[PDB]
Amino acid sequence: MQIFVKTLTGKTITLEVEPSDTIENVKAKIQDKEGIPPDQQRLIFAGKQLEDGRTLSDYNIQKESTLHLVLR
Repeated sequence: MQIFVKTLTGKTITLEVEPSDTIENVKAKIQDKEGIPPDQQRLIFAGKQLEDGRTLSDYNIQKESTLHLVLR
């Protein structure tokens, strides 16, 4: 049910979610941690690109795998 996210800051952040983890759902959860618009933010899972708020359970998300985002 948990989900792991890695930041270039090395700060470990944990979200309370279900495996459906819908990005509109996860993003909004992240909006609270830090301001990030879902319609503007996209994530990646095991090389797979997560969408605008598609469901993660459908993505067969695991025990809270770590998703990492990079732009450099």
